[PDB]
Amino acid sequence: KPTIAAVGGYAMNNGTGTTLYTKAADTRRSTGSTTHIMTAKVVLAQSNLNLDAKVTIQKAYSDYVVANNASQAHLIVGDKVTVRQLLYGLMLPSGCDAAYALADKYGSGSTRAARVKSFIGKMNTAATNLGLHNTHFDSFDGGANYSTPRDLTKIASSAMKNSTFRTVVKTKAYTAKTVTKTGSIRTMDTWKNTNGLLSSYSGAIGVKTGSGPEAKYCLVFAATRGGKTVIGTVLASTSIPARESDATKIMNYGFAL
Ligand SMILES: [Cl-]
Ligand code: NA
Repeated sequence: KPTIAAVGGYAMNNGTGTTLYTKAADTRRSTGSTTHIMTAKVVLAQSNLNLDAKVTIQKAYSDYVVANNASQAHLIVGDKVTVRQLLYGLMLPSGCDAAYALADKYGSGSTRAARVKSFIGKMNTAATNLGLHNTHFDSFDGGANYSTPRDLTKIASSAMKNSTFRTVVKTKAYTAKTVTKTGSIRTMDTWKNTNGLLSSYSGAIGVKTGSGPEAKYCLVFAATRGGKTVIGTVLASTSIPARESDATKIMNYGFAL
């Protein structure tokens, strides 16, 4: 059994559900940007989902990232961006502006505030339907926003059942071509997936990085080797390189078990 820096860790065989590794696997901690996983999951499960539906980037999404020093996809105010493009913006560069846009689009309500609240409600309902008990969301991008290595792994496993989600999280780079106010096509700066495992770990296929002042360095990981898929989560590691290493050790351990 490997030693990891993270104070929370968990891994299982995605196909069988069998646990492969645990470390305070059911201890509630802050999730940071790993919350984006649930946001993507909820969006992809919407009955009225249209990946090609366009959303206009509101001034509010931009002001929000600045006011909260949040990670962003650099969405330009006035631009028309599709739900698909927003999903890449959410999962690769950890775009909280993309998260805001998606919550605004799929939440139910007459105001942005009402729709954001409704969307967060859907996130909690989603956790409930998964039979989770140690997860609560109070945001769409990450004290009332917490989870555990086990719960987050279950959430990710559920999301991975969607082919679109799988396609997005295994993508290393994506360049969105958005529609300008004048109707022209803008080639945005390329988005790179913040998950270094995609390039450092052979067989890596997901899932999502996360960080925060309270959550520290987190990472939900997945990889396939020899027809076996290991999926897991590390919470509160000490650095970006440390979280990547923690995940690498856990997956290597899980594959060798
Ligand atoms: Cl991060
Ligand atoms: Na992140």
